[PDB]
Amino acid sequence: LHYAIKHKITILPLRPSNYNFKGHLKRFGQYYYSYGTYVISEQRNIITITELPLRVPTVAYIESIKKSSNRMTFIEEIID
DNA sequence: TATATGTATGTGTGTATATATACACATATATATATATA
Repeated sequence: LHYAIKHKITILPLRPSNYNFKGHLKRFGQYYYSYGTYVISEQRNIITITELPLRVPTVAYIESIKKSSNRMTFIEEIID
């Protein structure tokens, strides 16, 4: 590690924090991406969202999913 | 046609009760707006 401090190279990994977050994290190139969690059902055509990505408020997400007219053409009602 | 005469509003003081709003700054994302293509 002292050698790596002299030459500025990385040995031990330094990952993002996943504490108090139930979704999953992926590295695609030079960035990290954080994913939510849904639960598909065709018996009652209802998707049950169970988690949002990191630092996403809930009512701002719901109003953003309500304003977009291309997405509103497939939903009847959106309930919290 | 002037007069009263009983109506109705209306700020104002101290000590309380509960809220509201404009602006700067960076950067990533967004949802609709737009040419001209035709």
